[PDB]
Amino acid sequence: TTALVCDNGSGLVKAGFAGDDAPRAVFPSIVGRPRDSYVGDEAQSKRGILTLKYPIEHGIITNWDDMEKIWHHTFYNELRVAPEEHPTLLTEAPLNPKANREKMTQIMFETFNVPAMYVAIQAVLSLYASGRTTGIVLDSGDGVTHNVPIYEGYALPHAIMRLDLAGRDLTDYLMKILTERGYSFVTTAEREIVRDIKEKLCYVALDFENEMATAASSSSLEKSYELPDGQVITIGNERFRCPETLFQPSFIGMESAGIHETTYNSIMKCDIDIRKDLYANNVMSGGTTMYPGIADRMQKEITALAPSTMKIKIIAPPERKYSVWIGGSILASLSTFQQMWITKQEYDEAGPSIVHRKCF
Ligand SMILES: CO[C@@H](C[C@@H]1OC(=O)C[C@@H](O)C[C@H](O)CC(=O)[C@H](C)[C@H](OC)c2coc(n2)-c2coc(n2)-c2coc(n2)/C=C/CC[C@H]1C)[C@@H](C)CCC(=O)[C@H](C)[C@@H](C/C=C/N(C)CO)OC
Ligand SMILES: Nc1ncnc2c1ncn2[C@@H]1O[C@H](COP(=O)(O)OP(=O)(O)OP(=O)(O)O)[C@@H](O)[C@H]1O
Ligand SMILES: OC[C@H]1O[C@@](CO)(O[C@H]2O[C@H](CO)[C@@H](O)[C@H](O)[C@H]2O)[C@@H](O)[C@@H]1O
Ligand SMILES: [Ca+2]
Repeated sequence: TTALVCDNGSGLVKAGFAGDDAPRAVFPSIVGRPRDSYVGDEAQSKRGILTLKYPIEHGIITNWDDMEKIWHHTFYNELRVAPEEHPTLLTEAPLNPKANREKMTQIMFETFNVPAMYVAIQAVLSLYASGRTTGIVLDSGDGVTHNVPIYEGYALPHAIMRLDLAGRDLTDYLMKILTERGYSFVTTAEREIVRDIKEKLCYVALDFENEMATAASSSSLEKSYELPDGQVITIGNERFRCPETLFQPSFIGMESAGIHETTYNSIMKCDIDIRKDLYANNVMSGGTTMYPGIADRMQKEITALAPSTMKIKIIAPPERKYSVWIGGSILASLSTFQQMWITKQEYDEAGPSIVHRKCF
């Protein structure tokens, strides 16, 4: 038998088969209803007759009726499998409410009739995909950012930090900046154009002030992008002002510490005797960690916060848009993991609360 791995994010579903090197299906975590439903790309295509909703909000499932539709679409339309034939590994956000873990479990067993299931913490899987069982993950997607310190294979929940700022906020900030300059981006469709601009042209400045001065004094940082309507937008300092928000959340009116500060704060909540190992094993995960320059910037910023002699290493895998999924693919493949699945037999005996005993 082959296990399935489903990694449900705020913006994108990543799904596939355990042992594969990448998710076979990657599509928007969007459900559209009329007035029975459409999912993902098809929903965006018919946005004019549908109300488009994201069932996961800052990494937490909030619309359960729509979430069930995403799962159904994943199994039957994208993967084209019979879920009753496959153990299924799902993922969850750090600090996911217990009730939600139970609900995921109930749905998978009673609606989809999976033979076995497990729910793993996303950041933990990313660490595994880097070949590590100890380290600190910065996981930043479309909806939420977490710092998750992990020791001997398990997250340290009391030291987890959360920032409700991630890729969609960065897209929205870029939309705002560009709209102010006279290129109106407001609709959901226009958001997808600006998302593309962000992904292609933005980067993290090593020294934000220095970069601002460079952009003020030359055209060396300008890049152009042709819109669907044929307008050519040129941006310079917007390229690095947009992701600077991760380090300076006040750019969008948030009072939160930036991601370097949250990384440091998380390390300082951990056992003093493991901090050295965390500093030497900072792993970046998620689409919002893809900006050029981000690892060098984080290296600089953590170096300024940490003790002077501390060895600091930032690991930024090329495949890190999919590190969570890949870590799942690895885990669900292992012989040592097969006794860890929750079986339907165990579920039929114990009910949804078995998830708390079997999954952490
Ligand atoms: C970090 O150790 C992992 C296991 C070893 O795998 C690795 O080290 C992964 C590296 O090889 C990745 C590399 O650095 C980069 C990579 O290899 C790349 C990312 C590469 O890109 C092309 C890639 C993409 O997909 C894959 N590789 C892929 C998919 O399947 C596999 N690889 C695969 C399936 O089986 C294996 N590999 C087995 C590998 C042997 C080593 C494992 C014992 C890890 C999953 C082990 C986890 C544990 O032991 C847990 C503590 C224990 C209990 C569970 C605890 N929790 C769930 C806690 O929350 O698990 C049973
Ligand atoms: N090259 C890139 N540069 C900047 N951002 C990128 C890049 N590639 C993808 N992104 C952003 O990454 C986000 C998607 O990342 P990912 O799939 O990790 O998030 P998710 O799992 O859907 O959300 P979350 O983990 O927040 O629930 C989107 O905001 C997307 O625009
Ligand atoms: O600087 C970080 C990172 O951004 C990239 C573009 O992705 O380069 C930008 O920044 C450089 C430093 O100012 C500029 O020289 C370059 O022209 C600009 O695009 C990456 O090359 C770099 O790693
Ligand atoms: Ca995610």
